Amino acid sequence: ETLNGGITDMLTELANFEKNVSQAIHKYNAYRKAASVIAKYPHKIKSGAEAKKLPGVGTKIAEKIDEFLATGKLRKLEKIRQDDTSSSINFLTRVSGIGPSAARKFVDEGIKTLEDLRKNEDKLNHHQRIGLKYFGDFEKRIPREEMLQMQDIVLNEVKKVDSEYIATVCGSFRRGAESSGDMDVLLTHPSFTSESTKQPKLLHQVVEQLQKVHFITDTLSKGETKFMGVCQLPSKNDEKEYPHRRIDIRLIPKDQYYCGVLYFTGSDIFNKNMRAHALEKGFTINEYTIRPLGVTGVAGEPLPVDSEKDIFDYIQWKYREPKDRSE
DNA sequence: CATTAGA
DNA sequence: TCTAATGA
Ligand SMILES: [Mn+2]
Ligand SMILES: [Mn+2]
Ligand code: NA
Ligand code: NA
Repeated sequence: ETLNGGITDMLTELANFEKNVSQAIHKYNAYRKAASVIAKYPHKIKSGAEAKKLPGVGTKIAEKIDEFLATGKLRKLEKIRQDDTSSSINFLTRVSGIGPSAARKFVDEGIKTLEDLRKNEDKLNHHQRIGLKYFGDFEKRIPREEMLQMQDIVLNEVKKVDSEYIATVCGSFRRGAESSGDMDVLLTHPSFTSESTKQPKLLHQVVEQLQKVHFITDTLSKGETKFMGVCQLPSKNDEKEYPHRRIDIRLIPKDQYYCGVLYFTGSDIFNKNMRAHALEKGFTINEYTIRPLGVTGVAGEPLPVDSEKDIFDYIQWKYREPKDRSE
């Protein structure tokens, strides 16, 4: 956590680089189990060899470790860090919709800068166009103060359309968060569950309304169950307009709402921990259900959930408020 | 790990 | 159809 820190750190620098600038999934995969491993190690690693003893760590990485130990640096990281090509690939990648592969390609063509990307808006798909469009607005955190107004709105229109819709703004906002990166609304309806062969309109009506009133101003992708876009708060009485924000809305078979909600509410760790616990408790938990366990090794048979509680109750735990699902 | 865009 | 990019 702090003992092997630089180690795992330089290791991640490395991995990350293989995978993005290079297309070496393998080495990239190497650097990672290793970092995964040197991370678990309970002692200060003093040299390659000591590390080396570890599974995943070979001679190549061990060699990195010595130089890194002997000098608080590494040439390859120093070389990479300098590499404009590589820098470039790193940066483009930030644009929403630009992945490594495309990052690679643009570079090839010679588009390294934001402005490059601009003179070439033609070569970008819609997603990336939008990503290019709100580049600044997307990199900003979402002050809670705003999350509240946004949530306020989404809720209202939702209710305005069907009275029967249930919405929940999940995420860190759900958990207290002073700010968030985007907004995740999970939604469901009574007339939509595991069986009852869809009703795409469910998602659609809603998107439509939010759009109607000008909440959503752009579409990243809209399927029949996962809508992904951009919203904005009505930029009041001038002088101050609101930054463009990412928003995701996803339909959920009401019969799996709570699990889902439970899940996306997080945090990553409270989750795992809870998950690890349901296990002992003779259970199973994933983003949609909770199945009681069985001795033959495994079992199925989805228990009925009516609220975050049922789940809690199942694994016989203390209801933990969102605020405290921190870990 | 599953969902959408695109080509 | 597959391959990319988001997500969480
Ligand atoms: Mn989120
Ligand atoms: Mn999101
Ligand atoms: Na080894
Ligand atoms: Na990106």
